[PDB]
Amino acid sequence: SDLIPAPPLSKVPLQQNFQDNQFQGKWYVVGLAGNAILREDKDPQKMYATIYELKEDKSYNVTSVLFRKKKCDYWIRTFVPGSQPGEFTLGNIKSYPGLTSYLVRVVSTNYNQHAMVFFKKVSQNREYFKITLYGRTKELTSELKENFIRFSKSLGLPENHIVFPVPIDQCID
Ligand SMILES: [Zr+4]
Repeated sequence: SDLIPAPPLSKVPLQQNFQDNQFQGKWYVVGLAGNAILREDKDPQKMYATIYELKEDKSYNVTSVLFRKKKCDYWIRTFVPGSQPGEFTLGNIKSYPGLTSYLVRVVSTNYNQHAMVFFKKVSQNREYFKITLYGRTKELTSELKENFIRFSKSLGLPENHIVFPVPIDQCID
């Protein structure tokens, strides 16, 4: 298919003095945007959650749970600290078939309510990016939703590649 290009990393801020210990725990995905994300009127996008647990060596074990087809689907990732704090790369990338590049950058967070994280990957030689708006709860202020929209557009995404998943209780409590 056709894809809105990944922006240069220069357009993607890094959270200053990132605190990896304070970033741990459960985060709800309250907003989602990217070049392979489309707004779906039929079966709209359900909220999922992602738990960041800091390992002794300072990598994250990252677990996500989605409710799908009457069950909880879990997937696990290891994020390995990169060049500066708040940048990560994917651990054990050999084990993901098709996957050649995977980069995470924490754009901003106040640690105890919200965060914005940028993801870039190359899979079957196609370049995907997305941005999650994370909340420690399932709702955030309009102000932060609008800032997430402003930022997503600044990276070239139109309105219909920006989604706000509907809150649910299954799995993610
Ligand atoms: Zr992924």
